[PDB]
Formats: sequence, structure tokens, C-alpha cells
Amino acid sequence: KQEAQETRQHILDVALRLFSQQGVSSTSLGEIAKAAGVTRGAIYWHFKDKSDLFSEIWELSESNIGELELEYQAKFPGDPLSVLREILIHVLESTVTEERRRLLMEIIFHKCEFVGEMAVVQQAQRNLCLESYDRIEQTLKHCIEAKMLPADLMTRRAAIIMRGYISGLMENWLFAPQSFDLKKEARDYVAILLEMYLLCPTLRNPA
Amino acid sequence: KQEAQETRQHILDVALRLFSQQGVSSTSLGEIAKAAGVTRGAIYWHFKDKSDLFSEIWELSESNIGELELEYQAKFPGDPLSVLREILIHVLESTVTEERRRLLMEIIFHKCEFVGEMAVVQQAQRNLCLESYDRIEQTLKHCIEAKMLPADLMTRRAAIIMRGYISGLMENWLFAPQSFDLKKEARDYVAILLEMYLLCPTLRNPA
Repeated sequence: KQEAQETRQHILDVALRLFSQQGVSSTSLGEIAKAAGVTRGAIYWHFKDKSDLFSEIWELSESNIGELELEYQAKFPGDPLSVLREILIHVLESTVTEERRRLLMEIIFHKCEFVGEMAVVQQAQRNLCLESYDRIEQTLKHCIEAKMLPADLMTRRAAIIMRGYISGLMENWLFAPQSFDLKKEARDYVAILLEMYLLCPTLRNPA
Repeated sequence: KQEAQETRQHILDVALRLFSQQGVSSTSLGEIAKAAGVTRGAIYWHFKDKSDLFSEIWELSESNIGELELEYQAKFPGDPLSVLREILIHVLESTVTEERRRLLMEIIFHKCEFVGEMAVVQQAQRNLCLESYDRIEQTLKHCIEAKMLPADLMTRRAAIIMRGYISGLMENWLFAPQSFDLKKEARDYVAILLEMYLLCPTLRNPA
């Protein structure tokens, strides 16, 4: 038993393959179960609906992303900026190398219409993103106390931009992965953003 | 006659209202015709399919955006950077003020699945975006000859970032228009990007 945990991820797996083939709107828990080899009744057992199953793919892919950090932070102990550095290098380059996030993120951006009850997973993310604005603000406030970024840095915008710069490059590369290379140009792109924090005026307003 | 041009845009009109209500995937030319008060045979008259009708809403909304320019350029004659300036100020703030682009852009980003024959309008945009990478590169090369930006500016990355920064903020504000204010914070946000062109190293590689 708990070979159901073998089966539980199996439904998540075959959802990605399908949500990439056709999108979320053109897919019911019907063809997922039919593809999972498990009954249409056994699928409505793990999950309530399509919303909190697709919320599951967003959730169960536990935010590693943000669970390396403390172990990235082990390598660079008292340097906060060098961790805000390599965490973003990771989020960009994992969209290239890691399949279980390659497709996952392509669906979030390009293969899911945020309407058909999918408007409620929009709020479950609208709110999750708002915590992110100030899971970053604090990392920046930390950076200002090790003094690696300016004292008068506009921290919310330094975060709204971060989000808008990082995922904007993600959205654009997922639409056309042929147009540019994210696995190579990332180190620079992210260093551009940290230099944007360091050198750019208009991200200040003194005293 | 040409009161068909009254009716032609009428089909485009009621498409926006519907594509915002439900998405593009859950909408046929059937309920657009039904809603246009025109026959389902008369809708398949102006338009071949859903692809080149949704390409039409993208196309017929002729790229003003980029047709102010030469008349924005009339105000600022020999200054290339002050035009690259106010054109982006317009693309951001019109996502707020103008409804016939408010909805249009929310669909492009959040309410359209790029799969079911919508994968072909993806290439029609993948290619349209690639011309945009170097409709900007030239505006930047121009800026380097009035000398308003650095001589060693990486022009492709100055354009890939531009696209990824400008539309990234668009994508993010359309998902949660409550999280920040684009009609006010834009002037600065865009000035940040132009200061990124001016001040930021790693966007260079000398000689």
C-alpha cells in the first residue's frame, strides 16, 4: 500500500502529457483517468475537480524552486545578493533543462485559459504571487543590511520588476524557444537585473 | 453598401466580449454568428476559420501600437531615444486606458490556448515577434548614431529584454490588475529600461 502514491503521481504525469497536447480547457478528468488506466471514479477520489488537480500540479511540484535556497545559502553563508543571484539563474535555466517544469510552465503561460472555473486558481495564484512580492522584498531588505544593494532601493518595484523581468523572459522563451537561448544567456540576463538594482536610478527616491 | 464594414467589425466586437467571457477554445464561429445576429454561413464569409479570425483581431487592430511613432517623432524631431521612450509609455498605459486592447491583450496572454489550430497563429506571431526584435534593433542603432545610448550596447539583448520587460509587466498586470498600477508606475518603469540601456554593464562586451 502507498503504491497508490505510485498511482497518484501517475495521474499527474499523464495530465502534463495531455495538457501539453491539447490544453486544460479541452481536457476533462475523464481522458486523464482513461489515460491513467484508472477508473473515472478513481480519479475523482484523489482530486475534487480540474481546478485543484491543476492547482496540485502547481503545488505538488513543491516550490523547489524556493527550497534550494537555504542549501544554496549554505555555500554562500553571509552573502545575500549571491543567493538572490543563483536562485534566479536556477529558475530560468530549469525552464530549459527540467521537463517536469518545462511543460508545467508552458501550460501556466500558454496552454491554460484562466476562466472555466480556472478563474479560482487565478486567485489561488494572484495571492501566491503577492506573498512572492514580499518574500523578495525581505531578501532585498536583507541585501541592504549586508549592504550589497543601495540603501534607498524601491523594494516593491525591485520585486515587481524582478517578477516581471524573470517570468517575462520565461513567457517569451516558451512561446518561441527558438528565438533565443535561456540556458546560456541567463547568467547575464539575471546579472543585468541585479545590476539594475545596484546601478539604476529611478529605483530610489532618496531620504 | 460597405455597411458590411459596419457588420464586419460587429463580428470582431462581439468576439472580444465572448473570448473574455469564456476563452477562445470554448468558442466557435457559431456563437459569434448567433451573437452577431448574422447567420453561421455569413460569418464563415468574412473569415475562413477561428485562427485567421483571431489573427484578424490581432491584425485588424492595426499595429497602432507602431504607427503613432512617425507622428510622435514629429514632436521630437532628431531625438531617437525620446521616441523609443514615449512609444513604450504608450504601449503600457494603453493596456489600462483603451478597452479595445485591454481585453484583446488579456486574451493573448491569459484567455487563449495555443494548441487547437491556434498553434498556427503562434508561428504567425513567433515570426511577427522576430521582426519586432529588429524593428527595435534599428531604432537602437539609430539611438547610437544620435549617441543617446552606449556605442557597445548589445542590441539583440537590448531588444529581447525590452520585449521581455515590457510585455512581462503587461502579462503580470493582466493576471492581477489589483497588485500594481500601470497607468502611473509606467513612466518610471520604462525610464528604468532606458537607463538599463544607458547605465547597465553586461549589456556591452567592448570593442
